[PDB]
Amino acid sequence: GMSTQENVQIVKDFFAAMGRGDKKGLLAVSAEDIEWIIPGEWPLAGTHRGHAALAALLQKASEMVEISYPEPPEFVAQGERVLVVGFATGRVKSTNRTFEDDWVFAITVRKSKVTSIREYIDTLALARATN
Amino acid sequence: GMSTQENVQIVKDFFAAMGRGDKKGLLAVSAEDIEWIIPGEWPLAGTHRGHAALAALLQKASEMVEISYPEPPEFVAQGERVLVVGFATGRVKSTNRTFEDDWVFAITVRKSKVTSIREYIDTLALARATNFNAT
Repeated sequence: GMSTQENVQIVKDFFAAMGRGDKKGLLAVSAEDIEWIIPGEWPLAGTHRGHAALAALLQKASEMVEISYPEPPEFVAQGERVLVVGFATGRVKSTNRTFEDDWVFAITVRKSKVTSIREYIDTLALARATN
Repeated sequence: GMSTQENVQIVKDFFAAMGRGDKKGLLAVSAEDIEWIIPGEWPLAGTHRGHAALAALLQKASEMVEISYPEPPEFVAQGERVLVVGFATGRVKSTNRTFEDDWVFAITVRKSKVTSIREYIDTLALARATNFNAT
């Protein structure tokens, strides 16, 4: 659908399914060829494409870091384009080092499924935290 | 919602005066208390506040980096916000090191003036390319 508010809600549902660890609900709102690009040099960095990749990224993130969001994220959206603006604090479990990150996730929804994600993050800060 | 057409044109005018080097024009669309936040550890990092700082930032950028935008950016606008999504290639003059950067500029427009800018950039890449020059 073309509705900005409906596409924002799809994005929220995507996030929430990941929060619940609802693997089936997450996939239900994700394109079979979903592409998620994470920049930098840290364990989650890379281009993750498809359902298998999405499930694997979810698990890897859960195991590698503890993350908190002090405030709810902001949505800036127009039609099928949904930009999420937020801030996280985290602790890398392997290093026990903490980090902070002001981020944007730029998302494209197509036919009501999350299709493209690119993260814009403090790659230097994440690299330092993970060595 | 409120129409964003005007805000997007102001943001386009902001870069318009930028690339033209229209000092008086660029500040003509810049709030007197304009805040521009640049993350990371490289010469342009920090929060640049006010018109003098804006001018100094643009001068310092011209002195230390060559930057190219191969394709036009995308504007995503809602409310008082305009997020500009783009891609740059560049070269750091002092080190001769090259980089590419996928970036977002998150902009707030109020009273027809750009009031806040925060960049989201590849801070690791820019630190490497500048040899971590926080100055």
